[PDB]
Formats: sequence, structure tokens, C-alpha cells
Amino acid sequence: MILVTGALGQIGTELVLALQEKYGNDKIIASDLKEPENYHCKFEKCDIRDIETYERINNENKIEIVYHLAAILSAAGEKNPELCHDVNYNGLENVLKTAKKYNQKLFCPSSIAVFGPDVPKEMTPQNVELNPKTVYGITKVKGEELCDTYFKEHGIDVRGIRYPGLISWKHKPSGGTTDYAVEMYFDAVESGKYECFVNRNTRLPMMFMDDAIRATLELMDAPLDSLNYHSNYNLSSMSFSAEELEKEISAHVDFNCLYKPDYRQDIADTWPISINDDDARKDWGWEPKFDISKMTEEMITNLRRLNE
Ligand SMILES: NC(=O)c1ccc[n+]([C@@H]2O[C@H](COP(=O)([O-])OP(=O)(O)OC[C@H]3O[C@@H](n4cnc5c(N)ncnc54)[C@H](O)[C@@H]3O)[C@@H](O)[C@H]2O)c1
Repeated sequence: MILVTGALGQIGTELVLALQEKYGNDKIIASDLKEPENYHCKFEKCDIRDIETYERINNENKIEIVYHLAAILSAAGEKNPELCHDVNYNGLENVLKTAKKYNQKLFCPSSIAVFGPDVPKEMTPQNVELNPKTVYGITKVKGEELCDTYFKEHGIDVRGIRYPGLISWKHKPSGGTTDYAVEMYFDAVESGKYECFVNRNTRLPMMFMDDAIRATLELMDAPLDSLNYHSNYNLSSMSFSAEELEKEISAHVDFNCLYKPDYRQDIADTWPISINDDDARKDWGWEPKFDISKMTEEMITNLRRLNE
């Protein structure tokens, strides 16, 4: 029995379906703040900070494995730092405390946001000092440390990935900083114009959702004794600037992109351009399959369909 928190967000939208297909619909429970409709999966509403309800859901459904995706993201968290700490840190602590009680296995993702400007910007190593300059990054570092304490001190099998910016078409993201890449696709197809909230040179690690979902499932399936890292694997696929994405998209559809930076520039400026993920590659056989042009094909084909 598997529970997915944050089930209705960008990752959860695709992860729930992937898990239902791998394990059976009889095995999957979804959860988020507000009940949706026309929803195929079994669903239980819960605020991640409400420990009594969270625990009830886990024991009533006999949850043995939790994929914990509930969070406030970088840009929303910069504007509301108190809420970002509360949901991200106290929410995770709730998940980990419950995992200890019920002897659960966990997937608790981190982020490239753990890194700050003091470390190498290209091919950032696994083990560098973590000095993030965002509220959200700070919560992710504290979360990595808390997760690794539950593994070492309490024997909880908790695994996680420092995801790069994730690009998908099934669910448009809306509180982050890497969001411009998805927004640029949606707006290019829907209206042939986009106003980008970072400058044209902003260069960040990116990954297509298929790859991110597959990595998550592969890492969860690995034998525990093959892993040299737990909460916080580096993971890599692509790196490009905003104008480089604009150009890739322009080879498929007419659009004009205007660049109008806001506060989210300050967030992105503090992050790396690319990530060394050799440990994932070595420990559990990670390789990405989607480069920029394959990703672009998938995005445009599916967005054109959805706009017919
Ligand atoms: N590019 C990316 O998408 C990316 C990159 C790196 C890390 N991550 C991490 O992956 C995880 C999922 O990210 P996502 O992009 O799918 O985010 P998302 O914001 O799309 O989804 C998160 C979900 O958490 C829910 N949530 C918010 N506050 C809550 C609360 N108090 N209680 C219960 N649920 C609450 C929201 O309703 C939302 O559906 C997060 O841990 C995030 O930090 C994502």
C-alpha cells in the first residue's frame, strides 16, 4: 500500500498514474489539501501539518510506502517564508515521525535549490557545502539532513533526488522559478507570445518529466545495500539558457519571446548551471533518455493536440 502526498501537483499528476500502472490501482492512495472531482485514484484530503489526520490516513489504509511530494516551492516560499518553513519542514517531520511509527519506506525529494553561489556552477559535485540563498533552499537542506538522521538513527529507508527543474505538459506549475520553461511552451503554442520572468541568459539544470518519474521509480526499486546516498542524489539531464529554449521551440512554432525579469531572477541567479550525477549513474544505473529536441517534440505535439 502506497500513499502519495502532494498528489495533485506537477509531479504527482504523473506519478500517481505511473504507480497505479506499476502496482495496481488497489495499492495507491492519493492525498492533497482539497478534494478534486473526476479523479480515478482513491483520494484522502489532508493538510500535511495536521499530524492527527495524516496519521489516521496512513494507519486506516495500512500504508507501507509514502511518496512525499507536498511542498511550497521556491518563488511562493520567498514571498511567504513562514509558510514555506511550516509546510516543508514541519510537513516532512510529520512524514518522518509517522514512517518511524509504522516502519514505512519513503521517497522524499530535495532540489538543486540546496546549492548556493559558493559552489561550482558547472557539474556541481554531490558532496559540496550547502549554503542556499533562498528560504526554499534552506528548507530542502534541513530536510536532507533530517531524512538522513531518520535513516542512520532510526533505520528508516528514505530515498530522495535533488530534482532539477522539471518540464511537463500534463500539469502547468505555479509557485516555482524553473516554471518559465514550461510556461514558455504553453504560451508559444496557445498564443505565439511569451513574457519570460527571467533574463534571456538564465541557465539552469532541466529535465523532462518522463525522465524524472522513471528515475524516482528506479531509485525506489534499487536494493538498499547498493545505495551510497539516501535523501539527496544529484540527478542530471539537460542544461540550457532561456533563449536557447526559445530557439528550440521557434524551430517548431512561430512565437516572440520578451524578457522581463522579476524577483525570481534573484532566486535563479544563485543556482548552478549543471549537476554531476555520477553517484546515481554508478549506484543504481541512472541514464536520462530525453534531450532538448525529443522533449520539445513531446511538449509541442501534446500541447497542439490539447489546443486543437
Ligand atoms: N521542478 C519541479 O517540479 C521540482 C524540482 C525540484 C524539486 N521538486 C520537489 O518535488 C516535490 C513536488 O513538487 P511539484 O513541482 O509537484 O510541486 P507542486 O507545487 O506542483 O505540488 C505540491 C503539492 O503540495 C500541495 N500542498 C501545498 N501545501 C500543502 C499542505 N499544507 N498540505 C498538503 N499538501 C500541500 C499542493 O496542493 C500541491 O498540489 C516537492 O518536494 C518539490 O520541492 C520539484
